[PDB]
Amino acid sequence: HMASIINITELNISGCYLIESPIFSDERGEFVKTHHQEIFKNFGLEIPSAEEYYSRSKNNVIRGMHFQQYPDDHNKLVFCPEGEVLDVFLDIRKDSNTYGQFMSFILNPHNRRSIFLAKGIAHGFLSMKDNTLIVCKTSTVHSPSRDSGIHWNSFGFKWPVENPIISDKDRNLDCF
Amino acid sequence: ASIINITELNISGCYLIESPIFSDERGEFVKTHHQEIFKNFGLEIPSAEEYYSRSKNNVIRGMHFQQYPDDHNKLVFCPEGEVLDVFLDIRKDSNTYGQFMSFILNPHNRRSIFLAKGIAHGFLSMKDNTLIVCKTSTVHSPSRDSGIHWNSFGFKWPVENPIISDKDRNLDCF
Ligand SMILES: Nc1ccnc(=O)[nH]1
Repeated sequence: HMASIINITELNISGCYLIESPIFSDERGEFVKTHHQEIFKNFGLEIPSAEEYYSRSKNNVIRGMHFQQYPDDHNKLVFCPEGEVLDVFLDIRKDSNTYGQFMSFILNPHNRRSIFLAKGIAHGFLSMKDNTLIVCKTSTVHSPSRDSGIHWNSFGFKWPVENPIISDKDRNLDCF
Repeated sequence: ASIINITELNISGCYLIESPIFSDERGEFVKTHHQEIFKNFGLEIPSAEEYYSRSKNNVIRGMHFQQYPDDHNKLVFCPEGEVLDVFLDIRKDSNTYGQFMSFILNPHNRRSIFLAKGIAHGFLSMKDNTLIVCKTSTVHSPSRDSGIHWNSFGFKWPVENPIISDKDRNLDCF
């Protein structure tokens, strides 16, 4: 595998992917390639392009676990170009072979990882540093009527933190 | 104030995008794109390629564009650090051919720049660890990848001894 291009690994949870971005470095700093449509298309993927936002999280924030319900369900693509997260996702697709399973990955500017998540995946993260940036794209726009979630502490994960900072909204999500 | 504002700029087909910010005890989130709001102005998010650069203080990168038929729209924001983003209209049938504009982008102003095909784009980094996230509507095409020399179009860069690649140092003058 050539370290000059974007490399994509489909994960045990089908429809989710680790994306490993290359880097070019010189006296000016760095350039990192995060998406290329031809590369993505081999995996049957298109970049989510309905909405984008970025979050800036204090240390020990947990945000999640979030997803949008059919028929406004969407693919989601995240990377962390500053700070660090432990990114966590749970397969909540009832008819999935990995239903109720989860995976997690540390994302940061050092490893240059992105995660692509299919529809029906619940997504969250733990900010492990102040000023942690997560840039996030979704394949359908935010749907207040279908926006949903599962409680961060309700699906078997062992979060390496004490007294995480968590929204009231996130605190009142239903248990998986 | 609470939603994405898009304003057309003097150089036509180019737009200033001003993102809203929402805050709580956890931090902030900033909406950079929504397809419907973009569509309200005739735009679509460039989505063939994305990359981000991280630049030391006093770096200049540019001026870059891709040539027809692989010319592309370009969208940039700065979520960390600061840049003076600069662009040149190089479209010969344009009423603003040869004119340029410049805009400070940073995470406080939350400004993004959308650029039309046929615009040469570059920036000057004003802070270490400056992040630019860039999207293009066609993928990189090395055969059509081209440029105009940063010091060749009238601009007074507010920097002494900028740090510039060999490539960029030897682009054709405008
Ligand atoms: N994919 C790329 C985009 C822009 N510049 C590059 O060198 N490569």
